[PDB]
Amino acid sequence: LTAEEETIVKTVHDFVEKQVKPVVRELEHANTYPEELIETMKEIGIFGLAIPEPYGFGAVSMPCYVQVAEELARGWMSLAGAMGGHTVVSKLLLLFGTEEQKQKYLPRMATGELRATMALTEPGGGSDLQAMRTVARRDGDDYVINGSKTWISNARRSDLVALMCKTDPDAQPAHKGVSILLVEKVPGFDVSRDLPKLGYKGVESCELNFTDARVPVSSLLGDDEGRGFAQMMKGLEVGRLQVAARATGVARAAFEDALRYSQERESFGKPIWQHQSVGNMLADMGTKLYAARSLLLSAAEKFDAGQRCDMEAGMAKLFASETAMQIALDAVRVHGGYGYSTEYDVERYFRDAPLMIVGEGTNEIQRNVIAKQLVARGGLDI
Amino acid sequence: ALTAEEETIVKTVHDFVEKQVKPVVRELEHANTYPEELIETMKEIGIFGLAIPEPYGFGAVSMPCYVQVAEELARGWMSLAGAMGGHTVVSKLLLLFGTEEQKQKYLPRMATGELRATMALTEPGGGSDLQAMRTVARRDGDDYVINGSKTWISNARRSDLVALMCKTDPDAQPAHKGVSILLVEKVPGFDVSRDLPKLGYKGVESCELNFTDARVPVSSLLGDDEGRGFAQMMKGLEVGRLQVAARATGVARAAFEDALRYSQERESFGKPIWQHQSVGNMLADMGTKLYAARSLLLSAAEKFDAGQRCDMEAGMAKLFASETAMQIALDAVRVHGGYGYSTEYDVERYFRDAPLMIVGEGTNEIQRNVIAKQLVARGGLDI
Amino acid sequence: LTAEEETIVKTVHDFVEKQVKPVVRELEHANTYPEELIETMKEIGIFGLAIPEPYGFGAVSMPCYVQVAEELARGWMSLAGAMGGHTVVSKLLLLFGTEEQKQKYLPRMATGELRATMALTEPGGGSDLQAMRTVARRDGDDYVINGSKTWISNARRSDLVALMCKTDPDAQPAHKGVSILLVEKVPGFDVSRDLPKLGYKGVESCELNFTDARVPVSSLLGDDEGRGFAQMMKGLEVGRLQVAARATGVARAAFEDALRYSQERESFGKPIWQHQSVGNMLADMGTKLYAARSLLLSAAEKFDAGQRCDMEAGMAKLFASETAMQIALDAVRVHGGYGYSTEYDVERYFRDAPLMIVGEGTNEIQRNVIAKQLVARGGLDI
Amino acid sequence: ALTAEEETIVKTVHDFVEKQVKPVVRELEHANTYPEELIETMKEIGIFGLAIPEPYGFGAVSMPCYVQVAEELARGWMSLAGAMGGHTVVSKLLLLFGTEEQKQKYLPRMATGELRATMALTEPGGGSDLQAMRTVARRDGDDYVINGSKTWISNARRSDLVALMCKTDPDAQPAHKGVSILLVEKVPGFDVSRDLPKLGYKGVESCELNFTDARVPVSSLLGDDEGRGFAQMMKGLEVGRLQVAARATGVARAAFEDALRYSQERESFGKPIWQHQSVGNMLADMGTKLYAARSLLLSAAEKFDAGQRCDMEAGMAKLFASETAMQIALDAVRVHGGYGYSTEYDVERYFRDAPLMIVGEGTNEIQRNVIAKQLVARGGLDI
Ligand SMILES: Cc1cc2c(cc1C)N(C[C@H](O)[C@H](O)[C@H](O)COP(=O)(O)OP(=O)(O)OC[C@H]1O[C@@H](n3cnc4c(N)ncnc43)[C@H](O)[C@@H]1O)c1[nH]c(=O)[nH]c(=O)c1N2
Ligand SMILES: Cc1cc2c(cc1C)N(C[C@H](O)[C@H](O)[C@H](O)COP(=O)(O)OP(=O)(O)OC[C@H]1O[C@@H](n3cnc4c(N)ncnc43)[C@H](O)[C@@H]1O)c1[nH]c(=O)[nH]c(=O)c1N2
Ligand SMILES: Cc1cc2c(cc1C)N(C[C@H](O)[C@H](O)[C@H](O)COP(=O)(O)OP(=O)(O)OC[C@H]1O[C@@H](n3cnc4c(N)ncnc43)[C@H](O)[C@@H]1O)c1[nH]c(=O)[nH]c(=O)c1N2
Ligand SMILES: Cc1cc2c(cc1C)N(C[C@H](O)[C@H](O)[C@H](O)COP(=O)(O)OP(=O)(O)OC[C@H]1O[C@@H](n3cnc4c(N)ncnc43)[C@H](O)[C@@H]1O)c1[nH]c(=O)[nH]c(=O)c1N2
Repeated sequence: LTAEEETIVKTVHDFVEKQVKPVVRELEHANTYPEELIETMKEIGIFGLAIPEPYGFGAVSMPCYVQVAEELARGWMSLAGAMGGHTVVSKLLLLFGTEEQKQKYLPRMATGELRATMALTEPGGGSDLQAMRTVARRDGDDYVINGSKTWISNARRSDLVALMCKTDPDAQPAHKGVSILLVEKVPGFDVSRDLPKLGYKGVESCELNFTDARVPVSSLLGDDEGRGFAQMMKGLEVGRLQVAARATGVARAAFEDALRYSQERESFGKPIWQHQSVGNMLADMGTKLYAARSLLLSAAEKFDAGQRCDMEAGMAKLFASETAMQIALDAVRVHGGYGYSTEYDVERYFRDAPLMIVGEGTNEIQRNVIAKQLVARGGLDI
Repeated sequence: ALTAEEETIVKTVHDFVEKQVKPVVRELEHANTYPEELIETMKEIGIFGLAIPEPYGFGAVSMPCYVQVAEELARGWMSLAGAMGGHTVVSKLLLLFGTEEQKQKYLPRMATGELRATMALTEPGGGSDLQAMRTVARRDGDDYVINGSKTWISNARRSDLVALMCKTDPDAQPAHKGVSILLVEKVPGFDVSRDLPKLGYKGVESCELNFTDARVPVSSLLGDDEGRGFAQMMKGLEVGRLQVAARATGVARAAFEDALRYSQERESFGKPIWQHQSVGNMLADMGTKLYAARSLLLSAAEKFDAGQRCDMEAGMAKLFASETAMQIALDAVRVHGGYGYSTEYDVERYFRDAPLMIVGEGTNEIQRNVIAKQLVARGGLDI
Repeated sequence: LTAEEETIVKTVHDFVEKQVKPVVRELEHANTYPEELIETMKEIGIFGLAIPEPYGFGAVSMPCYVQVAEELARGWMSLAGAMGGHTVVSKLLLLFGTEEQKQKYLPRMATGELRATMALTEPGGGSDLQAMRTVARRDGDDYVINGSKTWISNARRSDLVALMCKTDPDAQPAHKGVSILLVEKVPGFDVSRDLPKLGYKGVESCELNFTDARVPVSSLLGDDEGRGFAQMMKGLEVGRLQVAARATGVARAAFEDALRYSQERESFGKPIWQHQSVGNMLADMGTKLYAARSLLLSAAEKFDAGQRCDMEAGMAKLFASETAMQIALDAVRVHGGYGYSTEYDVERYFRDAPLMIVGEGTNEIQRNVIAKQLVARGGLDI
Repeated sequence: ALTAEEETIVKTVHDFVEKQVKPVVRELEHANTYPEELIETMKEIGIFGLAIPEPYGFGAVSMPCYVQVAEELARGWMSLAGAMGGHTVVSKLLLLFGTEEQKQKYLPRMATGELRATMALTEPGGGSDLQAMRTVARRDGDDYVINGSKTWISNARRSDLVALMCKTDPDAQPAHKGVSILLVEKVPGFDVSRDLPKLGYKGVESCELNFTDARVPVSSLLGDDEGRGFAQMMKGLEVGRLQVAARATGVARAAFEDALRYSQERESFGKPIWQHQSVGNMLADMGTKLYAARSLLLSAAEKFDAGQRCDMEAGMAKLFASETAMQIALDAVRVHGGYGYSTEYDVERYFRDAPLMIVGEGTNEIQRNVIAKQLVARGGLDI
């Protein structure tokens, strides 16, 4: 990384060590929205990491970005979650947005004055998006939106929502009917309920209801209707990389606590790491985490070099997310009974890890996508 | 075969779980509310007397029946099985090792649940390395004077008899011959100090205990001789490991049932999700492992009951079932997709409860050590 | 088990200890057909374990049967393989055969004078049997058979082959066109080639070619054409149980060698089992093997009690077969470098284990079948 | 970035594998035939001089290039990478620790393959517990007199220089300071006793060595001082672990390629088998793990080359890649169904070769022990 990029990663690490870690336990326990921490994140530039001049201060490299996201997640997964969707919307705007849209939204998004999130998932399905029921019917110079979404993260605090919806529910082929609309908080758009979650606490995830919600037709992302799927798929290069960084972040936290505790707790006359059963866990955890970060960093470099990286980003997400779950459980084992205590942090990492497996696209879907990609590519890029 | 009465008790407990436990468990468990009404119904059912024969109680069910009762309870809510586990182990220790006076003093009120008991072994400085324990009981006239501390003691507040493993001779040679078990009532100097906040196993309290100059009569000693605490506990761990294995198969049954049901209710891409191989494969693996774990458990319970050696088999049951329940709990979350993460669904609770049987009822690392040594002592499996 | 059944299991165990184990290494290495050992197996009654009076001495209980098969496999998997298909054909004859067929074949099968095997698999597919190309066209009082099978075990030494084939390739629905024929070694039926295998050595597995091979129409198993699938599916209750017993057998052998070696080999001043890394493997191996046998024995009892046991038999096969593979590799680990030497037996168990995973129906298919069964049943039988 | 010449060498080795190795490997490997022609072509290519710089040889490639060459070789046939592994490690030990005389005596003929070297550490009594080794070298005038035995020594017959770890002072205090490495030629008393029959790694011999009153000059000592054998070997194990990791990723690449190709050629139930999720999922998991393992390997190779600490990272690469190759090899067998079991297909060979990198190049149990200790010494990962 360049010195400027190294400095950014260090500022975030120091932010996590000095500001996040002292307060996270109490806030996460009470499901308190971390306003002060988020505000500091806006000040250091977290909400503009993908936004270049003239709209923002500059788009850091993807290797820098994943390190930032990892550092945040290592302190508290929810903080990285607070900017994940926002970064994806940023990227979608840059790739596909009109000049007017980019100009309208990107400058305030970069400071975090305006936050954005992604609304794809419907109550009837998050995987089978083609079956979605949310429609956007053209009426004069407006779309009239009727439907619902759920599990939408940061939905209350985000005043721009990238809504995947059916601009033509009767299109043939059906993919021509699906678009992305950039939807502000207009009448008829209700953020109807906060959903109670195992982990990812502090950040709200919500049901959305649209009852004849009118938005200008200029809300369309890009010039053409029916590009929503192709657009999303490109968005997922960044999405999958950030989720993977979230997972290596949670894994780092759990591994660090486990390794530290194994030196401080003794049994049968020695530090517990010197029992092979515990040392073996530490060796496996560290080795898999090194593999996971190595893969992540490799995928990020491919992204940065402008090479095809869609499969690689997916593999990063699959591997890191499964790895973080394994590491989290083993960190609990290393603490013995104290692993089960809410006065230690490992139980929280254990609660947080599944989010990246089931709640950021599923890993079953991710495997299906990787298999298709392997066949298309003919193997790994070696 | 289970006797008539034994089949009936299992059914009664299943019905209690379906009609009384399941409709209130979310609210109680989420609020960490002590389930006083549910536990009282368990007392009436006879749950606290399952190992207590006549003349003290209304009959000791077979071990295969006992594990099925524990499994049914845990299927509804792991914590309700936890409520009676240590009590059962103490019941057994009294029968195996107690004087006639002790058995008569405690077992009749234990069988009804009027008196509850728990086991206190774990110290803040270690639950595995018990030889290093600091709790001491020193003879002074016809009392023991107890000083020290224990922690993670389940049901310590609601239990008014505690089987306390402590050093009656800290200078013993060999050192393991200095450890005994005392049956300690709630005497002056015995403080039940605080409820420890936990990931799961909610509703049931686990506590730190502090003993300051706590006087009990020397008749509190379990058995006639000091220095047999470890031997006695080993024998108690046969019951303990089987009951923990049953907790784990019960939690597994609950997670698996929910996942299988959900996989038929939820559809994607035009069909019930079980018909996608990625999901159907998880169900097949879950169901297959669960069948393996219950088969192992029931085999070990029958060996216990046939009077055959079952110490290794009980540890195997605990190890296999607890690891299996954790695997099944996670996969049940996966089957639910995003809803697996919601506390309005039950699979997140099983996921939070499953690690308890792995790290908090003796650890699985210690359990493998014990099994390796037993395999060598035995020369392999009993075949 | 009854005393008679205990005695049978003991006779086989003693046969394995006294006769098999001294010679297996040299024979298996050279792919030598174990004629003497097979002949002894005929003499002790292995080929009539499922054949009742009046045709044979008696059908042992399924719990007895799985213990016999396990004992054989523990000495050498190939020996249990030599009687597996034969037992299934025995069972198919008893369940579905005419009185004439049963009388013709079962008495000689019970002594092993006549051996039988199952021929389902085609070169084009062993899983997708409905797509099979082998046809049996009626011409007068004969079927004329044209096609091919492959991976047919014991095909040279078996003079009766239960051939799944299409008696009506145009049937609608297509399952009405599939039958089982009991085919003797007639002209036009070539056992064309022996296939070289990783393990399962000593026993031949062959390609079969049928070129206008004529058999009497009385060769049909049962009175009706188009019952082949339903018949096979019933045959697989016994098939899956025997394969599961083969796996627990190989697992017992590998575990026993590993446990023994861990007491006899020392490093850093002590027997290697006392290193937790090795002890942990032994504990896991023993525990999983106990689970596997417990499940197997439970499924066998259900079979014997006449309760539905099809899912259970499949679960037994899946679990035991995966377990034996895991145990075999770990037995190799326990031996260190000597695990890799062909002068020790663990490499052979390692080569043999995959057979039960890929070569006795696949475990992927087995999982699909179990999922369907779980949905049909509504869960486990508890 | 790889230099021009470095990219070219990798391509040359890939082409050699595709055109020369693959068409003959089955017949040779099945017959345990020493691949003399293939190895001779490897000599001409420069394979035996990859770590030997000027003035001794035509240049030491970077470590990232080296691992890619080793991986390409192993992809074709694990045994061909094995043929040059120990030779590379000895090359490095000579460069790090040898006198000018030793370097000049051996490295020029080593670089061409005219002289081959191997490492002899493992004893019949143990390959892990090397401190317990029985091979001794006792000074007598200006000779060492060597007595003892080694086993599993790869390429012992074809290699005419053996780096022998032995006790120059069996009474040393501390005991580890009695162990040295001697560069031993094929002298009277040094018997290469027999080729050990193996599950895989065929074509290349592994042998028992027996030393009886075997005299070598004292100048055979690697370095100026006795008692540094363990320290020197640790340094050599950086190269050794990286090369073994590369063998494992190479074998994995071969198994994965075959499985992916087969999954497109074979159809069932109306489609290419990859389109059944059970198969596609295996491919996704295989490809994902392989990518992880190669990423880790290349990261560790770059650290080596940047002069950064890489001792833990090399062990991690070996552990992860070897376990990954075994998993991928089995799943490739599964993908082929029954044909996976046929010796007319190649996946059975990868399956037989993969355990070598787990149990026979230091064990993975020892490797985890080493990694745990390193993690503690370091305080975690280098991040
Ligand atoms: C909610 C709840 C409820 C209860 C309990 C726990 C919890 C969490 N337990 C306490 C429980 O039995 C205890 O946690 C375990 O004995 C493990 O103890 P430590 O936490 O001290 O692990 P400890 O500090 O011993 O071990 C930490 C880690 O090192 C490992 N380790 C330690 N020594 C080792 C060795 N020699 N070899 C290999 N690995 C080794 C452990 O396996 C673990 O991974 C208890 N107790 C009680 O007495 N009565 C009760 O009612 C309950 N109930
Ligand atoms: C806390 C939190 C936060 C968020 C989100 C979730 C959660 C829990 N998500 C929603 C998330 O992406 C969603 O849960 C997943 O897409 C999975 O969707 P379903 O729950 O609908 O699984 P679904 O019902 O699709 O699947 C259920 C199970 O079946 C499997 N399955 C389904 N179809 C299959 C197939 N064809 N093949 C194989 N297996 C198949 C799945 O893998 C899963 O195991 C979200 N969404 C969003 O739009 N914006 C957001 O901000 C967030 N944030
Ligand atoms: C084909 C082939 C080729 C070669 C070699 C092997 C093979 C099979 N090796 C030998 C190889 O390095 C050796 O096998 C390993 O060092 C393991 O040694 P043992 O077989 O003596 O295992 P050992 O007897 O040390 O161990 C047996 C089991 O116990 C475990 N164990 C032992 N001590 C332990 C501890 N303290 N803690 C935890 N677990 C422990 C091991 O991990 C293993 O599971 C070799 N050598 C050489 O010098 N030069 C060469 O060229 C080759 N090449
Ligand atoms: C040594 C030996 C001995 C015997 C046999 C094999 C071998 C190797 N078998 C044949 C064996 O039963 C056969 O190999 C299996 O049925 C698998 O068949 P294919 O190899 O055709 O796999 P196939 O080509 O069907 O499958 C290839 C891969 O795709 C997977 N797959 C295929 N369809 C799928 C689907 N719908 N969903 C998910 N995954 C799917 C498979 O699981 C496998 O991983 C046999 N047969 C016989 O009739 N008589 C005998 O005596 C013997 N004995």
